[PDB]
Order: sequence, then structure tokens, then C-alpha cells
Amino acid sequence: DLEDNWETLNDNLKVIEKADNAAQVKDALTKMRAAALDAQKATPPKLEDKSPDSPEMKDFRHGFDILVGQIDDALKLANEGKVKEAQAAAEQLKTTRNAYIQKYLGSPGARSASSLALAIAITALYSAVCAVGLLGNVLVMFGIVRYTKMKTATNIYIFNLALADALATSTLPFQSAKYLMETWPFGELLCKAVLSIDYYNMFTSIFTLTMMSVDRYIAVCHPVKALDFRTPAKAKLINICIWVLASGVGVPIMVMAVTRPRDGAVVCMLQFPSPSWYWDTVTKICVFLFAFVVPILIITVCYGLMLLRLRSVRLLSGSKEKDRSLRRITRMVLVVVGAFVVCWAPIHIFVIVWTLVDIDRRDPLVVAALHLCIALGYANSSLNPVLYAFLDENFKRCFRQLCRKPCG
Ligand SMILES: Oc1ccc2c3c1O[C@H]1c4[nH]c5ccccc5c4C[C@@]4(O)[C@@H](C2)N(CC2CC2)CC[C@]314
Ligand SMILES: CCCCCCCC/C=C\CCCCCCCC(=O)OC[C@H](O)CO
Ligand SMILES: CCCCCCCC/C=C\CCCCCCCC(=O)O
Ligand SMILES: CCCCCCCC/C=C\CCCCCCCC(=O)O
Ligand SMILES: CCCCCCCC/C=C\CCCCCCCC(=O)O
Ligand code: NA
Repeated sequence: DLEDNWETLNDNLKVIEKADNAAQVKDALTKMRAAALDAQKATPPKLEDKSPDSPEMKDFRHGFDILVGQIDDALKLANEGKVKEAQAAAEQLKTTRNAYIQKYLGSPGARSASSLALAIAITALYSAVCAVGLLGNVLVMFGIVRYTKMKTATNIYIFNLALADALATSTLPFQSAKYLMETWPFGELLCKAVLSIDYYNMFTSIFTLTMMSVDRYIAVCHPVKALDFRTPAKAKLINICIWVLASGVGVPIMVMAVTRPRDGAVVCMLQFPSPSWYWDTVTKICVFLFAFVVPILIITVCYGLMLLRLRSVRLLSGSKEKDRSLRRITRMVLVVVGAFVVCWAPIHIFVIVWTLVDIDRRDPLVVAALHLCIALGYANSSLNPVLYAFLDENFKRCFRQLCRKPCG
């Protein structure tokens, strides 16, 4: 209510300076006056702790009284067709606004300024995530393809995470541009690509982590039975099944993703069939369930039992060297899974809150928090290759060898 009044007041001052004619000035003055009278009835957030009779609230009201009277005088000029004189009076309005109202409401366009500062912060973070995650995950993929010692079932699942992570990080410079420009300049096909990739990363990542966790559970807790379940070839086939299952959501996203005009700009968005708010809500609930709660419950059972096994048995296999290896690989999986949960839980919860709950969605701290949770979800992509290199001696060694011989 007050926020909107303050913007309209300030926006219309600008219209007046830009006006071609008296009618445009009269119209803008008329809106400024309406906005001013509404603002005058309200309490600034800063003054919530004060009496209506305090020197602060007296001052705030006095300012709008002065402003309204100046608008009344300028309207008489505009009504009589005197555009230059009307425009000149709008200059005096800035003085009043600055001396009395900005005191309490903050600088005009402070909200816009925060939006821009956030977009610049997002761009910087997204550029870092993109560089580390794209380059890092491409190396992981080439490394696994190149080396025989790298083709283990666990690492075939890691290949799947890397593919998703490479795709997602490749979108980030486009998303940055969108945030800075406050519009989508890239056309509909790229919109479909970016939205689809975004959802495929979300679904394939968690499906892959669930299968990695089950695979590791089998390896650690059922080592004899494991021979009948675990091979690199089987993990590769499960990866394909993961992408096919994820396409259940992916292909509908591909179809529904469109560019639409919205408030002078172009938005890249999902067009749900009617009633759109309903299918949006159903989809968000299903994402919360099947991309977050359900796989995390599965993983938690496997995770807890792996922890119990690791402390309840002296040796997981024949030799201390190999035991050590199985324990190290298991720890790496547990860290990767843990890092995923820490990076993605905040945004999963926040999407549900934003969609279903009556929060203040235009509040800058709430918007910044939301965007930081989104960024944290992407940052998981850049984190992973770093985790693999520090937690698995074979990744470290094969990263070095790949770089020694890029072409063999
Ligand atoms: O239902 C989802 C649950 C979690 C996420 C999303 C979901 O629908 C997308 C979506 N709609 C929103 C509506 C209001 C506020 C935020 C979002 C997001 C965030 C996000 O863009 C994000 C997360 N990306 C992934 C990105 C964090 C790395 C995947 C797609 C999407
Ligand atoms: C498939 C599993 C791996 C995928 C990895 C993600 C990469 C997505 C890349 C490009 C999407 C381009 C989409 C091409 C456009 C076809 C959809 C379409 O035409 O939309 C219908 C229209 O909007 C109303 O009916
Ligand atoms: C905005 C969309 C841009 C998407 C494309 C850029 C991201 C590229 C991602 C993955 C391609 C890398 C595949 C490397 C696997 C090794 C292939 C092989 O050697 O057989
Ligand atoms: C870019 C910001 C990313 C911040 C994410 C922080 C990542 C660390 C998160 C969780 C680590 C979980 C540790 C799991 C313990 C291993 C169990 C064990 O081996 O006994
Ligand atoms: C690693 C586990 C962390 C999980 C905690 C999740 C916290 C982020 C999720 C939701 C926060 C929602 C906050 C909404 C504040 C409402 C303010 C308002 O408008 O009144
Ligand atoms: Na991912």
C-alpha cells in the first residue's frame, strides 16, 4: 500500500519532467496527489515505534500537506494549458519530497537499486559457479571415460551427476543476463532449453544420489550379495533409466516453457493448462515429495545403516588396504549426499513457502534470501568436483594424468 504510493509519487515526478504537453502533466500531477494523500495516512516502517503525535509523525504529515498544496498550485497551471510553468513547479515538489518525506521513506528508487545490487551479486556468484562447475565437471566426465581404473559403479553414478551439473552450470550466464536486464532476450527455444535443463538437473541429481546411496549400501552392508547386483554396466543402464524417468517431468517442462509479454518485458515461464494456479501447485507439491522428501527418506535409511555397519565391523573385506578403500569411497558418497541436502533443502522448502504461504514476496530481504537459496542450489554443481578431488585419491591422480595428456 505505502510502498506502491511512494513509487507512483516518484515515477510521476519523472513523467512531468519528460512531458510533451500540459495534459500529460495534469494527468501525472493528478496521480501524484492521489498517491500523496494515501501515503499521508500511513505509518512509515521506521516510525512504527512512535506516537501519532511524536515530532517524527508530525513532520511526515506536514511534508505531504506541503506537497499536496504545491500540486494543487501546479494543477491550476496545467489546467490552463501552461506546460512550462507547470513543469517548473514540479521542480519545487522535489525539494519538499527530499526535505520532509525521504527523511522517513528512504531515497526514491531504493527498491530498484536493491534489485540491481542483488542482480550484480547473483551475476558474480553465478559466474564463479559456472567457471568451476562447468570446467570441473567436464574434467570429471573426460577422466572417467579415459581411465580403466575410474570405471567403477560408484563413478558411473558420479558421471551422471557431472553431466547434469555441466548442463546446469552452462545455463548460468544466460540466467545472469536475465537478472540484470529484468527480461529474457534470448528467444523461446533457449527458454525451453534452460527451463528443461533446470528441472532435469533437479530430478536426475536426486535420483542418481538415491541410486548411488543404495549401491553403496549394497557394497558395504551386503558384500556377498553385492556381486549379483553391482557392475559398471548395470550402473550405466540405471543412469539411462534415471534420464527416462526424469523425462516424465522434463518433456512436459520442454512443452510448457514459453516466452510471454509481461508488463513491458518478456518472461521465460511455464504455461500450465487451465486452471494454471492449480496445476502449478500440484506440480510444486509433487516436486517437494518426489524430488526431495521421498528420496531423502530412502537415502536416510541407507545412510544410517551404512554408518552402523562402518562402526559394527572391523573389516569390510580381506585386506586393510581394501577395507580402507571401501571406507574412503563410502565416506566420499556420504559427504556428497550430505552436501546435496545442505545445498538443496533450503530452496526446496522456500519454493513451497513462496507458493503456498502468505509471506511478503516484495520484501527485499525475503527476495534476497530466496535468491541466495537458489544460488546455493547451483553452487552444489561447482562443489562436487572439488569434493571428488579431495575425498578420492583416484580422482586426484586421474585429474593430474588427464591434464598431462589431454590428447593421449
Ligand atoms: O518446485 C521447485 C522446487 C525447487 C526448485 C524449483 C522448483 O520449480 C522452479 C521454481 N519455481 C519457483 C517459484 C518461486 C520461487 C522459486 C522457484 C523455483 C526455483 C527453481 O528454479 C529451482 C529449484 N531450480 C533449480 C535451482 C536451485 C538450483 C529448479 C526449478 C525451480
Ligand atoms: C531428453 C533427455 C536429455 C535432455 C537434456 C535437456 C536439454 C534440452 C535442450 C533443448 C530443448 C529444446 C526443445 C525443442 C522444442 C520442442 C518443444 C516444442 O515444440 O514445444 C511445444 C509448444 O511450445 C507448444 O506445443
Ligand atoms: C545452454 C545449453 C548449453 C548446453 C551444452 C554445454 C554443456 C556441455 C555438457 C556436456 C557435454 C560433455 C560430454 C563429454 C562426455 C565425453 C564424451 C566421450 O568422450 O565419449
Ligand atoms: C558453496 C557453499 C556450499 C556449502 C555446503 C557445505 C558442505 C558440507 C555439508 C555436509 C557435510 C556432511 C558430512 C557427512 C559426514 C560423513 C560421515 C562419515 O564419513 O562418517
Ligand atoms: C540445511 C537445512 C536448512 C533448512 C532451513 C530452510 C530455511 C529456508 C526456507 C524457508 C524460509 C522461508 C522464510 C519466510 C519468511 C517470511 C517473512 C515474512 O514475509 O513474514
Ligand atoms: Na546436480
